[PDB]
Amino acid sequence: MRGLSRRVQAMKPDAVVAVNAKALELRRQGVDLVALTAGEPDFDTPEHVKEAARRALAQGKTKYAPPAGIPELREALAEKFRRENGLSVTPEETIVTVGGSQALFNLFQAILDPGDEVIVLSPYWVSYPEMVRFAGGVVVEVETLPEEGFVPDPERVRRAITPRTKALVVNSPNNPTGAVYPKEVLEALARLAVEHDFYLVSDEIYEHLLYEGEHFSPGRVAPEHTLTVNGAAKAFAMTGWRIGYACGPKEVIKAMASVSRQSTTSPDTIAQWATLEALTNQEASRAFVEMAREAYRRRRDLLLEGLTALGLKAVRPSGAFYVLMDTSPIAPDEVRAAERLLEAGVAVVPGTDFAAFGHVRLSYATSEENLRKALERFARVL
Amino acid sequence: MRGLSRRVQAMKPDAVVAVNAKALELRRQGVDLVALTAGEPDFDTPEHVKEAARRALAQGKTKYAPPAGIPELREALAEKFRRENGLSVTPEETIVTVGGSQALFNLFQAILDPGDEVIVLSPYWVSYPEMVRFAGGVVVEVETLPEEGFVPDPERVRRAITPRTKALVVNSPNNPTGAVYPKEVLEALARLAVEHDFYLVSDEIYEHLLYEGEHFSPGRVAPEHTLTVNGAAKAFAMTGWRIGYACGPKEVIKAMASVSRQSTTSPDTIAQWATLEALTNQEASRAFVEMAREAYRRRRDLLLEGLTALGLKAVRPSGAFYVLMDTSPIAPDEVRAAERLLEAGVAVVPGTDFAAFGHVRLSYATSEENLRKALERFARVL
Ligand SMILES: Cc1ncc(COP(=O)(O)O)c(CN[C@@H](Cc2c[nH]c3ccccc23)C(=O)O)c1O
Ligand SMILES: Cc1ncc(COP(=O)(O)O)c(CN[C@@H](Cc2c[nH]c3ccccc23)C(=O)O)c1O
Repeated sequence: MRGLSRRVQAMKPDAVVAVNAKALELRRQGVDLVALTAGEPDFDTPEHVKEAARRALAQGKTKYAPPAGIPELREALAEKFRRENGLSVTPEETIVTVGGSQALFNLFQAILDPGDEVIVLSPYWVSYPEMVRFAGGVVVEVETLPEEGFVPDPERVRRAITPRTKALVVNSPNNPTGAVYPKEVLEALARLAVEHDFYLVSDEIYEHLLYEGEHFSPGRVAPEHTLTVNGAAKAFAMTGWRIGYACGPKEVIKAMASVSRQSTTSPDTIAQWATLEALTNQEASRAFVEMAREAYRRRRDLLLEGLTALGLKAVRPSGAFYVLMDTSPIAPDEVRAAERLLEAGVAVVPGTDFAAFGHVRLSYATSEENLRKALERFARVL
Repeated sequence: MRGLSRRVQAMKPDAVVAVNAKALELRRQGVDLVALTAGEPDFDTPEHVKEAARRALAQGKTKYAPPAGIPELREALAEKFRRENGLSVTPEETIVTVGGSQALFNLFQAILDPGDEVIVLSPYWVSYPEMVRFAGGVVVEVETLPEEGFVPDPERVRRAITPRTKALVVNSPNNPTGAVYPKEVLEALARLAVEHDFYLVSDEIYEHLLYEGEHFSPGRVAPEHTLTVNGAAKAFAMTGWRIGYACGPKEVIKAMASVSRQSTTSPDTIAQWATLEALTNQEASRAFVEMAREAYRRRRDLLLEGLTALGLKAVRPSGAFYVLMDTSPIAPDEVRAAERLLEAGVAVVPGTDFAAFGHVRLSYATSEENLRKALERFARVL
């Protein structure tokens, strides 16, 4: 006959793509609002990366690359993972995907079989459930109270494990909470993964925007269970470039590569080479990051002081560039609250799809002047 | 527990990807062969496309693009479809995927539900079945005789339709045969699609590398059923860039866009703006194609002459850059035949996965002095 699939019909739109369009036609019509929806860093990607891309175009590095990505990058990848993380992977247990998304997607398609349960920790990033389910998974979620600073309690994460449980998904530095879990909790969870025998999917990516704490990887602890997902996007201001990467069990990272070969065929060649440089040129990249962090950090202190001065309540993030604000007095729920704020010319993303009810996700990853302006517009609404 | 899925385990490796690696350690050890495994044009991509890319880097066009691709490209896309094809789509009924592969993938994930049958005509391009099945489809295949020069006979394609039947997939100018189906057969096939009610998936792509015939699109005929898939790769020597596109029913084109948002998030920004230029700068592109065409046409004739002279049998392609050679006198089957040829230092791809048994796929998309040598090496094998 004709008609769409159950899976596609069944899937929810987007918390953030929504607020974006509904800016532009408010913003497209005179009304200038301030937009704190941001997932991307205001900074432009580094000149040596841009450079390297140019070098590739020139050399004619424009043909089909391997499904798992170019050797040079995989090789350089297995190295960042050791140097920076203590993971001890070889280039065969490394893969470069079309962004950290394609990694998370191709992962769940390789493990997840229908009815398999994936434990997920709320407040959580919008897409985990969508993609768990798209594969035929079953989201089994565990809350993380704000009083206990949004860091998982091992004991209860334990009492969510069932014989159908196939994966646990931990993300530190946290989006949308900004929390950064201590070593011995990643230690703890990594252990339940080994104990009950199921993968542990760690979405590291925000590792470098770390203001206060120490970033621990569980793949140091449970290497034959852990799947460590990272990407170029957030650290190197390379979101539009579309490059992410991962490492773990040789076998699953080839199930992944074969989905990749039939879905995208292989990431855009130019960008691979461009990434190779951000990775191999320590000294240059070491500085961009260094500049970006302290940068976001001052905005992080700006938002929070003005926010707290205003009366609004929020959890001081230690990493990433998000802040879940308590819309409690600005409205009675997080949706009418959201509109009230769009009315004060400031686009926020409702905590609804993150299971962060009665909260809205602020983003200081934009300008110093938008946090000053957005904080002024909040001020009047109150 | 732990282990891979029944979908990933179940998939077969790659016919072409195999021959490639197995060159390189034969190649990568003294032995130079002649590799007619080629899917890519030996020409490098046009300089105005390269420059447009540079122009984007410069302009800092490096942030997240929308899931369906940038507006400018969508609008420019909808035009190429009208102008060059007669399909009257609006940019909303247009989408830019991460290659023609991702389009074909995201498509079947949007229509195809488990047990749904997809008619596919053999000889056929390796990946169609692979990805019909990955989604939960059921390949139902129809043979096309070489005596009838590999063009489908609508009547028998008719008697393969069952109430399970959800899509038909035609690709002219054909994948490994090189055939280009007549106006009234695409007309015929497009008709059944409407009559019996089921989508028609047209994999046009090779439209521009046509030597003798006229490229007809069925979306002219059955616009509410057809899903027209094309891409930058083959025409503009842009394989490595990773960019493809499609058009059709506004509904399945955003079911598609919705998968895209969670699989790739969106194609590589730089390559979008690079493509926009190839699409809008007519005069420049109009010439590269013109050059490439006649180029491939001559190699197409060199190969055919020398092959015909040598005694070997083959079907005179009218489009694309493949030729399905009859390994009949080179060995008793198409796989031992394949090896006897790697012996004479010439890598071919066995017709086995294309359901082109007793045939082997040569590809004149390489040099005029590779056809010369490869033809020489065939000669010696006798
Ligand atoms: C925790 C997390 N994991 C992965 C990704 C995607 O990484 P990839 O390497 O695939 O690109 C993210 C990404 N992004 C944002 C999205 C977002 C928020 N506001 C936006 C405005 C415009 C465009 C995109 C926006 C997010 O965190 O919501 C994250 O965070
Ligand atoms: C008929 C047809 N449709 C789609 C594609 C894929 O196009 P996309 O825009 O996704 O890149 C193919 C093209 N080419 C090849 C497959 C092939 C050979 N060697 C390759 C290396 C890398 C990627 C793809 C390769 C083929 O016929 O062998 C086809 O043909």
